[PDB]
Amino acid sequence: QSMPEDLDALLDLAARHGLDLDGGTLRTEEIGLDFRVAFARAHDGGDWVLRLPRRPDVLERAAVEGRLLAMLAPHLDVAVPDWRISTSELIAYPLLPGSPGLTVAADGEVSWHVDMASTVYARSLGSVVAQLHAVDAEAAAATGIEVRSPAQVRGAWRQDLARVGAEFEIAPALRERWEAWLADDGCWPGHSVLTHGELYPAHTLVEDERITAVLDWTTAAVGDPAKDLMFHQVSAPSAIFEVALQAYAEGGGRPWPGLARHCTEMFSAAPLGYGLYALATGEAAHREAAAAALNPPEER
Ligand SMILES: CC[C@H]1OC(=O)[C@H](C)[C@@H](O[C@H]2C[C@@](C)(OC)[C@@H](O)[C@H](C)O2)[C@H](C)[C@@H](O[C@@H]2O[C@H](C)C[C@H](N(C)C)[C@H]2O)[C@](C)(O)C[C@@H](C)CN(C)[C@H](C)[C@@H](O)[C@]1(C)O
Ligand SMILES: CC[C@H]1OC(=O)[C@H](C)[C@@H](O[C@H]2C[C@@](C)(OC)[C@@H](O)[C@H](C)O2)[C@H](C)[C@@H](O[C@@H]2O[C@H](C)C[C@H](N(C)C)[C@H]2O)[C@](C)(O)C[C@@H](C)CN(C)[C@H](C)[C@@H](O)[C@]1(C)O
Ligand SMILES: [Cl-]
Ligand SMILES: [Cl-]
Ligand SMILES: [Cl-]
Ligand SMILES: [Cl-]
Repeated sequence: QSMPEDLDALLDLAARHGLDLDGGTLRTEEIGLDFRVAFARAHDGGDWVLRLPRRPDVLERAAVEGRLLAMLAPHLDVAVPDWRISTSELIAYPLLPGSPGLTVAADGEVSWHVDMASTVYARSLGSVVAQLHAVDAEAAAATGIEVRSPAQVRGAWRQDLARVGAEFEIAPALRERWEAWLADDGCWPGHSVLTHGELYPAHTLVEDERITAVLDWTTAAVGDPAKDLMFHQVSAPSAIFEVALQAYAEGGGRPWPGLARHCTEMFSAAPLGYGLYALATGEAAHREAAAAALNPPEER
């Protein structure tokens, strides 16, 4: 990244919260829509991450995330951020060790740092997800995250299809696929767990193809266990997903026979998530992108 021109203001901000940084090491990532992010070494040599809230309206999501991280860290063997400073103007935590399993460059180039056909990653993922899914769901709920029963998990997808269908044209081929998914009792979970919600390699750190930390916990919710296995299911060979499922069950996870089927159908319903986002933002650019995903053009 880059050396910021407001170095002195950033050092003052950390200093007034008790964090003394070596300004020679300070770099910033400016691309986030909700936070400005800085990395620096402290005077005692430790590496730090700084998150600067851009607007007061991001503080609610940060407060929930902070409560989740505090209660979750004792229950996972892998690392999560340890917020030693959490205020309106600064969130700061030690840099977690390891390298991201997937990085995206400034021009949009995606680079993978672990292969989805790896048995090592498959077993590491299944182990971490079983530990996460074992976390006490009532203590999870007290943090403020959303909570959905198995009944509410299925009903939310049914409602979501209806709401998106009322505001967007949906190609019949996609609508019929998703209706058949929602009608297949074999796909759907019979129990709810604490989930991450976006567990793909960009939100992990890896060492020797094993997960050593999991990041970006804003999507966490009690609900469908498959959400945390679906990205592996759609990207890994089927025998490698089965290695992940075996490690998941070995850790106390309780998969069901149609779980892999469910994962692929669910991933295909991503255009409904785009539609929901557009309706939430109201921004014309998001509505246009969701509309193109919900009603793709014909082949030529
Ligand atoms: C290459 C030269 C630079 O040195 C560095 O950059 C290294 C990271 C490291 O310096 C190198 C190089 C060397 C040869 O010392 C110069 C070596 O003996 C020390 C141990 O690490 C220094 C000692 C860091 O401090 C050490 O950061 C480590 C990550 C952890 C370590 N400790 C806590 C375990 C800690 O002491 C420190 C945090 O910068 C100390 C800080 C108080 C003073 N710095 C601002 C000075 C001025 C540095 O700019 C430097 C000396 O000019
Ligand atoms: C698993 C790998 C893929 O990762 C995914 O599919 C995510 C789960 C997906 O997200 C999925 C799942 C879901 C539920 O988003 C959470 C759905 O709404 C969207 C449409 O697709 C991402 C996060 C979407 O980015 C999200 O777009 C949403 C509309 C809003 C959301 N944020 C702003 C709130 C934003 O992060 C996005 C539109 O794909 C980002 C886009 C710019 C870049 N993609 C094209 C990359 C290359 C992806 O294909 C991927 C990295 O290869
Ligand atoms: Cl951000
Ligand atoms: Cl939230
Ligand atoms: Cl191993
Ligand atoms: Cl869910």
